[PDB]
Amino acid sequence: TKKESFEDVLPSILNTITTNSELTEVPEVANWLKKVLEYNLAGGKKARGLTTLFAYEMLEKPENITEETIYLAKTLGWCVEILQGFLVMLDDIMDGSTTRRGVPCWYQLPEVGLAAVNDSSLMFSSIFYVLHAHFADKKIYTNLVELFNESLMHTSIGQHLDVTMERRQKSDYSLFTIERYNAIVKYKTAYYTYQLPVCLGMLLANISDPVLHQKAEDMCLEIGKFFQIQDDYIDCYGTDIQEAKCSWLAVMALQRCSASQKIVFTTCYGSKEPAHIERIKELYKQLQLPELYAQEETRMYESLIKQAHGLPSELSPALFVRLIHMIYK
Amino acid sequence: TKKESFEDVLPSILNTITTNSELTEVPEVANWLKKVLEYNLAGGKKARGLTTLFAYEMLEKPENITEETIYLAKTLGWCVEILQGFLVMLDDIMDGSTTRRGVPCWYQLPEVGLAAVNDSSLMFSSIFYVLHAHFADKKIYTNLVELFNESLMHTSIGQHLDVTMERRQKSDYSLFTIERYNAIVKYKTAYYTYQLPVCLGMLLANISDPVLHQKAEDMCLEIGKFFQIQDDYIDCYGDESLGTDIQEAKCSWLAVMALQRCSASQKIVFTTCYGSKEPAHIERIKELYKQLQLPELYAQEETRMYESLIKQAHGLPSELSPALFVRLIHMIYKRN
Repeated sequence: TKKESFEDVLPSILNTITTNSELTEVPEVANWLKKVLEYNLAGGKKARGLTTLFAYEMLEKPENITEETIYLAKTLGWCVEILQGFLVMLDDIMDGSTTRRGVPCWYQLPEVGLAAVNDSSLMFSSIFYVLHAHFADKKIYTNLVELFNESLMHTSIGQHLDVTMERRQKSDYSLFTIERYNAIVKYKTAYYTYQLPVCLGMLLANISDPVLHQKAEDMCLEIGKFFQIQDDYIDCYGTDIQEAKCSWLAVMALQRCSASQKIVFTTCYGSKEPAHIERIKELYKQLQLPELYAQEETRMYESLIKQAHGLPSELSPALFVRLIHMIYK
Repeated sequence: TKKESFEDVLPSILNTITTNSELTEVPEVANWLKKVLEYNLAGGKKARGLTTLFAYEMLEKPENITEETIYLAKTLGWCVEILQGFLVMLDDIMDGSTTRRGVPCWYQLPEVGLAAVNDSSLMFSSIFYVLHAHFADKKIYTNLVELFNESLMHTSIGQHLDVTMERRQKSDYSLFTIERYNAIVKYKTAYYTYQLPVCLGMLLANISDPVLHQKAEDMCLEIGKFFQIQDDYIDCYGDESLGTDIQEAKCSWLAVMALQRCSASQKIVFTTCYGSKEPAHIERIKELYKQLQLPELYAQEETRMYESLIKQAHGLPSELSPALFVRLIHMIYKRN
């Protein structure tokens, strides 16, 4: 039901974007941009956007939830989805990707090409037109604008930490530390899937107390951690191993390795040979990482719920409970 | 000694990028940012910075020019060079370029590669860390941000017109039109070379009347339009000791003007040799420009345009400093 409710305000958004702007004197660009947005949003799960809606729907008082304020939540939600299109659009560029949701990447198309980097710039800036339309005069405006600039930085830091990981020398695993794994989930994943939508929700519902934003933050990051650890683990039991990714399993494995075992790791990780993969999966078993996951998942879940249940009523422990439950199973 | 005055404050700016923000927790990424800044800002004229500074110094009532505001201004200058270095680093990538300001382009480096797109985004985002540092508590702030965001739009429209004009049908120059040359320069150059640095000075010196804002906007584009026609001329008839327009198949003022003046036969001669590596071909074109009398035209139009501007400058109200604008038009009239 809600995913159709969300896709319904899109068309309007792309008209808001092709208007209150200098684009009236350059209608050609306006139509080239529209095409970038519709393509680079099209398809996919719409989750980060929905989560932005869902958050508001739960933190605002229902007497205060109106016809209009649902439209704004769908908007902010949409701003976040543009932010994603922006990121995935340059994950491809940097990661040599060739397709995405069936169709080829936006940069693979012949008429587009490496132009794309400029198309990236255009999408992002669009966020700030929409913000100006529906929020120029409101009191939260600055915060919204700040919060979106802030976002581009977090995800850039995270992008950097990821490319810097994939540079390396194949056989050097000195950055495969839980310290650095946590920073990768913090900066690239967590923020714009959980913090950003939540935080964006709070502000529509005029929740501003600093120490409430801090408690919401802490919660989202604990959460994304919990998300990632699952995702990583499910990948093993996917291709995480043969691509030499910094999974929770790579990191833990290296903590527990004897020096001999550490060599089996460096040698066989990052390889397509079934014999090699099998070796890593075996060494994982030896190291009792499955044993360790099942304990950690439980503790993390339990302490995450208990964190929600203790939260001020302003933050809808309800909200944060569901978020956690959604990732459970 | 204004350029030395400007370059002096770079270190303090870069420190402020690291410090107050999140980059405390990830030091690896703070240092990598310094490296992307120091390399992508290096060398150059430092021109837009200097204008931003100059425009402030000229606009403000001198009683209020403190040691602090001189800094504040330079800062906004540098946010502009940051915007520049960004744009160029992408304008290389998209236009398969290899070197710029004497050195290898950032993306052509060994370790970097196509990561440069990310490095770009980090670069741009630094502006907002600087803005928060020195202006968080000030009326204007909101406006500096908004403005710096528009800046990316305005520019990347500019970039789009240039990379979309020079990307399809190599023998087809039907888009080499004055109407479209001018759109290109308005958004990509005029904006961030004059329109911006001034609009930044105007803010720093609490000038607010939207009519006043307008007249400066117009002024700046007429200066930008002019600025760029010069560069386009010099890149063909430059003294080498003091350019690749013809080879890169640029929409230069000269090419646009050539194509108004061509016969059908002279048009067929243009499509043959424009955008050619050979010096055999680069000579046909410059000799054509000689037949179509573009040198004499330029020499006339340069004089007219100057005189037109100089007047428009004096016709500004004093609150916009005719002085300022008169000077910028001078700094450029006669170049090499």
